[PDB]
Amino acid sequence: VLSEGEWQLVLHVWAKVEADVAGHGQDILIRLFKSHPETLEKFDRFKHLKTEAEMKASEDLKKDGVTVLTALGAILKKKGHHEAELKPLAQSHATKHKIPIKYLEFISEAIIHVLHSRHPGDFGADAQGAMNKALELFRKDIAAKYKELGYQG
Ligand code: HEM
Repeated sequence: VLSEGEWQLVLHVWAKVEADVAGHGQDILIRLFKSHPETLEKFDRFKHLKTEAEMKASEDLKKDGVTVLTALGAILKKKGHHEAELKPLAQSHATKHKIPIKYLEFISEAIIHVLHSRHPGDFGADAQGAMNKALELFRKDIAAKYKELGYQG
């Protein structure tokens, strides 16, 4: 459970993300693939791309970054009350995409990196800690749902 003030810090920086969801999503996915190249293997559509410029030119990558951030933003706006939003996400990510929790850690690291790089004045230590807690809660709850579906990832 985050405090109300922590949730407000999370949602304050998230509004900045919403000014350019697609550019933030591109930077986050590219950071994820640069830091953890194995994750790129999960995206059949563009797993063959080799340079940063190719990744920035990929319409599929840009669309997927929007998909991820749109879903995550809706989750964050629930302020922890996100069982109904997590249910379909756990279903697909446990049974079809097979995304282990460690990969959700990797993408959390990429999110924090991009938010700090782009919005340092709105992402100091207390806001970073709030976002860390919110992403940890997301990962904890989706791991529990993973197990309910038989996936130990
Ligand atoms: C904040 C974490 C994430 C969120 C909110 C998120 C959300 C979504 C959503 C809403 C979709 C489309 C609907 C669905 O299939 O459920 C999707 C698809 C997908 N996600 Fe995730 N995702 C996250 C993390 C990841 C990570 C870390 C990976 C891989 C390392 C991944 C791999 C995929 C793949 C492969 C698809 C299907 C792409 C396609 O076939 O078009 N996701 N994600």
